Amino acid sequence: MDVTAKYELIGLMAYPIRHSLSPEMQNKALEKAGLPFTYMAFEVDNDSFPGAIEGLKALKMRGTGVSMPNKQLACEYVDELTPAAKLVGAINTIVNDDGYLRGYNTDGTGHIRAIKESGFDIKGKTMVLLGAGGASTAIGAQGAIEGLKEIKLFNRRDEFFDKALAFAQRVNENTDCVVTVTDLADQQAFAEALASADILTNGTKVGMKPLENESLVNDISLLHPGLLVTECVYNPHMTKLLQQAQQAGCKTIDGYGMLLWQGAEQFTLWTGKDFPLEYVKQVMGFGA
Amino acid sequence: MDVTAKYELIGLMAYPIRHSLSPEMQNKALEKAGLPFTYMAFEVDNDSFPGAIEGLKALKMRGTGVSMPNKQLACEYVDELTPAAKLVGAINTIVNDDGYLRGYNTDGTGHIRAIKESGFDIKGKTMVLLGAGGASTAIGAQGAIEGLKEIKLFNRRDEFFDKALAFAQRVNENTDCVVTVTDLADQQAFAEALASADILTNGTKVGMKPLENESLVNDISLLHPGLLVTECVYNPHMTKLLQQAQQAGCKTIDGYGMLLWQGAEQFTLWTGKDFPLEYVKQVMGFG
Ligand SMILES: NC(=O)c1ccc[n+]([C@@H]2O[C@H](COP(=O)([O-])OP(=O)(O)OC[C@H]3O[C@@H](n4cnc5c(N)ncnc54)[C@H](O)[C@@H]3O)[C@@H](O)[C@H]2O)c1
Ligand SMILES: NC(=O)c1ccc[n+]([C@@H]2O[C@H](COP(=O)([O-])OP(=O)(O)OC[C@H]3O[C@@H](n4cnc5c(N)ncnc54)[C@H](O)[C@@H]3O)[C@@H](O)[C@H]2O)c1
Repeated sequence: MDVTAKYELIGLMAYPIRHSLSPEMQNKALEKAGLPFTYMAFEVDNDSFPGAIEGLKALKMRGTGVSMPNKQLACEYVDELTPAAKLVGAINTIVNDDGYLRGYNTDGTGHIRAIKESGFDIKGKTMVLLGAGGASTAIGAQGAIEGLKEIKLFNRRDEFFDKALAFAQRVNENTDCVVTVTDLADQQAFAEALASADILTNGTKVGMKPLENESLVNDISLLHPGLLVTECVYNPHMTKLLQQAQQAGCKTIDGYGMLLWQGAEQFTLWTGKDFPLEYVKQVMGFGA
Repeated sequence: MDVTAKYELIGLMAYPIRHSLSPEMQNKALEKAGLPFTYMAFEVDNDSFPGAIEGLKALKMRGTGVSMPNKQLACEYVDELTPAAKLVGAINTIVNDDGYLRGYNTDGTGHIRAIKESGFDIKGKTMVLLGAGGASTAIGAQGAIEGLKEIKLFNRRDEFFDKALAFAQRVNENTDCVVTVTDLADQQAFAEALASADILTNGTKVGMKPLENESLVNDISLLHPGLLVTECVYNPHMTKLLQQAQQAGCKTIDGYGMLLWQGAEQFTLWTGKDFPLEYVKQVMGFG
């Protein structure tokens, strides 16, 4: 890349982040399209976040990605939030449209976009959502807003159970999608849920390093063919869940899929251009 | 350049700016040394400057360059200024050291460096400074600090005249150099100086488009060989001042040399490294 006075800046505000891959990925996509943008990472926490936004505006940055621990706080500094973001209550993308700041959660749109790109239609379907954190909430919010008939959220009795309930409330009160929350301990309600589910989505940490050798699904007999299973965990690339999904004839979507489309969604929001997904997938070494 | 999450930001706050060459020049130099920094220009004016400084600190930028029209205002937003910066009253460089901002004016140090680099010792010498703008003021303050004998400043009857007056006072009260503000209209008193001068420095817009074929020097007469003629205008690389210069046999220092050294200084202030000046010169075609 050759940066000149013409280039505008796109940030990523989080902490820690100096070891983030996003900058390399977006800058590779940007250079490929020969666009006058540069994507950079800045160490920002809740204390400096306010001033960083003030910077975003004064310096006229095109926008910035947002990650831990500013995801929720960020909602307070934009001028407008999308419906899905309002349900999630957290954003990972900000777009500065000439001083007017728009907040987005591309984790939700990217996951669903990955689904649709596979030829799958979520309209009127049923999803078994594992989790209630940022990934799950974002997936579910977007999913509801895109047509899901019902979401059967399952979450253990931890610090996320109450968030689940509220999420269920917000979604039910502002969408035509019906959301229910069930304790992941009620193994009976789970099996039946999965049997009636068109999509099984894992938004939990389960399956991710170092606790890779584990899956929230007891036995492969719980899954059925035709069923679509999506994994948020992309580390390992092949979780246990995804491994079982194959041993059941289930179609699937891995973590890299959500990652690339999540990044593609931001790319388009900032440049208005399509994402060179294939190229980026290849250059970042995700194909193997 | 391959920007990653490890690169730190170095900006340029000014407006207009999207057509500046500092970015490429600084980014060519940085990539040349494989340094984890990226120089970027931001369209910022007096109104956005306060917010821009908040970003500089909050985003933890390594620093930023400052140009029109934020040079003067920038002094009010730093924690510490250099003696020259205080005399000049404006800065073009800001360095952020873990939250503390230091202001510098490399225009002066840069122009003086170019002088010294040609084998000239400004100490105890007389200079005829044309203009009182950002350039002239920077060169003068720095030149004074570095031993200049006296500064005979010449500026027309515009708003800068008063600026010249105020500038003369500041220097004459904090340096051993003696400055005098003379009306560029007194064509007579201009000879009395240009005659007994060691160096003639132009920091006015004359010489630069749309004032190309113009010069504050009526006849080659007033100028002879050996005389040092420094030109700040670099737009028309060969200003009418140079024509008369490289025709009267007076060694000169074009705006390219000043530009390169003023940039070298900022580079080093930010990265702590030596500026690949020769490399940049060639790549930027300044050669
Ligand atoms: N592919 C992508 O682009 C992408 C994007 C975002 C997050 N992720 C991944 O998704 C996962 C979730 O991230 P998050 O931000 O939503 O996390 P979070 O901490 O906000 O949520 C963790 C969730 O998982 C559940 N959970 C964790 N351990 C559990 C266990 N042992 N048993 C039952 N439930 C458990 C919790 O109840 C909670 O709802 C992470 O592995 C993350 O790396 C991937
Ligand atoms: N070498 C470098 O890196 C460098 C740095 C800064 C400025 N410059 C150049 O130097 C010039 C001056 O820049 P500045 O920032 O000092 O400008 P400024 O606006 O601050 O000052 C303009 C000066 O020129 C004088 N002037 C303008 N028209 C005049 C005229 N017709 N007759 C007599 N005097 C006249 C004014 O009195 C004033 O003192 C510009 O052309 C600029 O491109 C070069």
